[PDB]
Amino acid sequence: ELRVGLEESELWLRFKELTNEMIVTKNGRRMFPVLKVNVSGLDPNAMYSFLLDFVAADNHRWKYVNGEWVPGGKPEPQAPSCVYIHPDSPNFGAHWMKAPVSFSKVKLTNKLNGGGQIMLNSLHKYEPRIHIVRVGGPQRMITSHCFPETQFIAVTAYQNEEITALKIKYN
Ligand SMILES: C1CC(Cc2nc(C3CC3)no2)CCN1
Repeated sequence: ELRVGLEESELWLRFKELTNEMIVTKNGRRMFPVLKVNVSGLDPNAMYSFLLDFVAADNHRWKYVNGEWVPGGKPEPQAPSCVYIHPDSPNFGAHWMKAPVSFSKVKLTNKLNGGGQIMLNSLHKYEPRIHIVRVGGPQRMITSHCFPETQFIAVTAYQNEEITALKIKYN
């Protein structure tokens, strides 16, 4: 059976207990922590691409009100995010299983951009999700996995100073 695991869940859970925030810029900002995934149960000889997207966890705008994140009352439908292709893609199962798959180069933006960068809505809450796409073979297949531990709110600047502190302490 194909098994997908979060590397450094310990650390992600410290960010999650505070409500995690990720900066978005016009040019795009890399994530900290970086999403790293442990994968086993691939066919070492089969071909795969690793895709990353961000699900809008709810339909609301969030605001940091008197030291606490609170959702607005005017939900809007959220269009799905674009997909980031892991730059090692396409690659053999053996490649993907030999070390954690690290999405260190994805950049989060707030502006429709040349590409590479993934556009998010500021002050929305996101749940990172990967797709493992078996390619080249006759039987195309997709396995998807969400990472609740890695939920964050997209922000143009950190609201919760405890997040600011954690980000520096562990970088
Ligand atoms: C150029 C190359 C890239 C190749 C590609 N992979 C996929 C699916 C299997 C993951 N679709 O296209 C397309 C975007 N930029």
